[PDB]
Amino acid sequence: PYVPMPCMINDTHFLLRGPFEASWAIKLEITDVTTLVVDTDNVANPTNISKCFANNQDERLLGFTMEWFLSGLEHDHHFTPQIICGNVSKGEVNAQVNITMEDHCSQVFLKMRRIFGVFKNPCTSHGKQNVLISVSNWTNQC
Ligand SMILES: *[C@@H]1O[C@H](CO)[C@@H](O[C@@H]2O[C@H](CO)[C@@H](O)[C@H](O)[C@H]2NC(C)=O)[C@H](O)[C@H]1NC(C)=O
Ligand SMILES: *[C@@H]1O[C@H](CO)[C@@H](O[C@@H]2O[C@H](CO)[C@@H](O)[C@H](O)[C@H]2NC(C)=O)[C@H](O)[C@H]1NC(C)=O
Ligand SMILES: [Sm+3]
Ligand SMILES: [Sm+3]
Ligand SMILES: [Sm+3]
Repeated sequence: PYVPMPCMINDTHFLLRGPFEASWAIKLEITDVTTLVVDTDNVANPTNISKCFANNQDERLLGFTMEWFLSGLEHDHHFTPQIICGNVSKGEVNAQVNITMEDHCSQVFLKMRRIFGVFKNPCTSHGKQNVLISVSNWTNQC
């Protein structure tokens, strides 16, 4: 009752409400579109992941909600999908994670299945596919 609240809009779209009935939620979209590109300072990793969400001081529990979400997968050095931080100042998502690799994808699905419940396995999809991560308002969608 005081922990992050998972919400599954549909197979592609997921929300994770912040603790204590937070007005915000970490949004996750599974998509085959890439909106971000590698730069010197924009690339992060699951241990670096907390760094991508530096925009807002108002909602400080965002970084915790992420370490909670990674489920200790930053400690699995075989879990190494490409993560690219986004420049929110220029209207782009906080991070895109390339989950095209099959073992990363099955390892991401297994974590999201226990969290969000059963939904369609995106690893059956072919070719490029990403998880896009950004912040949104919570509107009691679930
Ligand atoms: C899951 O729900 C989202 C919205 O909650 C749908 O997003 C729409 O996606 C279509 C493209 O397929 C766009 O044309 C719409 O503008 C989007 N609407 C919104 C509100 O984002 C998404 O389509 C749904 N998933 C599926 C498979 O239909
Ligand atoms: C977290 O990411 C930063 C950049 O986003 C990494 O910084 C550089 O990473 C490259 C290769 O990843 C190294 O060759 C540089 O020496 C790093 N520079 C600095 C100042 O760190 C950073 O290493 C990552 N954190 C890690 C790997 O613990
Ligand atoms: Sm803010
Ligand atoms: Sm907060
Ligand atoms: Sm090893």
